Amino acid sequence: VGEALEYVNIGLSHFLALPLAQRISLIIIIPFIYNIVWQLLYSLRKDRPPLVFYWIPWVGSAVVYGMKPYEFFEECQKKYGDIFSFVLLGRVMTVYLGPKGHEFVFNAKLADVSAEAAYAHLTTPVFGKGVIYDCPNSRLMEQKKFVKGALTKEAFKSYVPLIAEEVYKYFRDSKNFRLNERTTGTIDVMVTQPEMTIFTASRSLLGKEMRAKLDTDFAYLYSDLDKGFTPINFVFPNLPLEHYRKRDHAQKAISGTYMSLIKERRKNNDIQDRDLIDSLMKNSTYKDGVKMTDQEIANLLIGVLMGGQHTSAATSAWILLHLAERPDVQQELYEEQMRVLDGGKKELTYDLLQEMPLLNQTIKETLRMHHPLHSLFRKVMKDMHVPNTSYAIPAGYHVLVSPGYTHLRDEYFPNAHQFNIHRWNNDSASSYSVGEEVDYGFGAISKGVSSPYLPFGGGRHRCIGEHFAYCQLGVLMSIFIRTLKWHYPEGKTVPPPDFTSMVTLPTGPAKIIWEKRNPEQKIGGRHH
Ligand code: HEM
Ligand SMILES: O=c1c2cc(F)ccc2nc(-n2cncn2)n1-c1ccc(Cl)cc1Cl
Repeated sequence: VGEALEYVNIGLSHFLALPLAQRISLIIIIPFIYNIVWQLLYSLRKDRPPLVFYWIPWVGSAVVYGMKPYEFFEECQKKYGDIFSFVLLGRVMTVYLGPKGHEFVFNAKLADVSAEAAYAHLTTPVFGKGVIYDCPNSRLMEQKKFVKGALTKEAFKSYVPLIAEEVYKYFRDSKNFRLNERTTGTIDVMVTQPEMTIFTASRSLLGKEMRAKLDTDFAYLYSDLDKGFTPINFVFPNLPLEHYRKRDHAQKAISGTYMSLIKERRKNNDIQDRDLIDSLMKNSTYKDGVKMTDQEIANLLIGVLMGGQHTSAATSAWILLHLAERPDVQQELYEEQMRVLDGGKKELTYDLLQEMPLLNQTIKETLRMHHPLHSLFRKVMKDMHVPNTSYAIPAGYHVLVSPGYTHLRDEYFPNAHQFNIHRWNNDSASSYSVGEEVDYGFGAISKGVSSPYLPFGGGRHRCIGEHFAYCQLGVLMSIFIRTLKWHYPEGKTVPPPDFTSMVTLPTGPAKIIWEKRNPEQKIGGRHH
């Protein structure tokens, strides 16, 4: 054998003397083969959930996942059931589909999984520091407690006329509408809905100063910060290219603006309750006694607005697109508007919004068929055992939960692919805890997360903007419905979703034709 141990040696030297043709050829075929072999070996573990097969190492199933994630999920579900892992741009994602999925990931022990470990690389470049996913979970919990303290029923009662004012101003002044000079037109909902979202959100959460700056060049900074919030930040987070530093410019620029306004409200004492900025100023002292720096506060503002911008605008687009081919639902929604607002002689209020169940059902149903975030991740911190199986999810893996996939399942939603607001009759609540509650720092929320309809997640990371979004979407749709009818151009229909972005947007252009319900109606106020 010693004459073979000489030969491993010899053979080794001859490898180092291959032409660079075969050397490069080998540095690609050696890893390709080991990859394929490791998988076959992997499939013989019985404490591991089935791993989706793939050819290209590191990249894994990222193509099909990234492009059509629900269909990926469905085919995986058919060959392996509800638990399966797949590889994604260097990471291993264990997907648990269905309500026990929600349970296993949303109700995971703090010690078992990390949300900030998963998200901070995407969000921190964008929002700034010391906030959201750039702090310990405990801090997050109190930050949510803060924000949510400006998301009160009385807050909502002041925001509603402000939001309405913005919609009306938008109809009057935007080149997309100009209702005072045109009775009909075509809009890209993907153009209109983002401006409407930022305008209304800005004016209400950030106040009238901050809204006004959007009428200037300053608005482009929101657009710059916007582009840095993209999945590419997951694999290539900081690359010395130009989109990355207009991003960082904007983060600095916008944050500075808030601090400018923050500090000068304190150097006066223009501290009321008008907006979230007032609120966070009066209310951002942690339980251990620390106060949020002005910088942190501002970064928390950026985060809050960013999160409500994309989800809400997408939902707003989808509502318009689904209704554009359902003049019966527009008709139904309009009658409810007339009955609740007494033919329009009542002014819209947060209270009156709550008495529009069909309106809220449309929001509800849209959020069902078009959940904004098709995937939520965690990273596993301790080996997790999955009941009732032999599976251990080893630390360093990622768990992926996808309530939006469950939303589109016939098992839990009869005719799941049919837009039907009436599947929610006598049931228009944004959401409700259907049993016992629990509190993590920002208020009592559902303890069980087994509801097959989970648009806002659950557990410690559960959303806190649900009521803001229904408020915004409510006022928005109330006014669209009372002002306009709208339909598709010839042979157009509901676009299919673009899953590749951070949010599941419709595939643009998604155009609708509007026409005034009342051609001779003039929106008041003044423009130049
Ligand atoms: C249609 C609108 C929205 C939908 C469908 C939605 C959905 C969600 C979901 C699924 C989560 C949980 C994320 C996870 O567990 O990994 C979440 C979290 C959160 N959302 Fe929303 N959201 C919406 C709007 C908003 C708005 C308007 C705001 C703020 C004004 C907001 C702020 C937040 C915050 C602060 C969290 C906490 C995240 C954490 O603790 O990790 N969201 N949202
Ligand atoms: O970062 C994320 C986020 C990151 C992901 F990788 C996936 C989904 C996400 N979903 C949300 N949102 C949930 N509601 C609104 N946005 N946020 C997020 C969470 C909290 C805040 Cl303040 C802002 C954002 Cl964008």
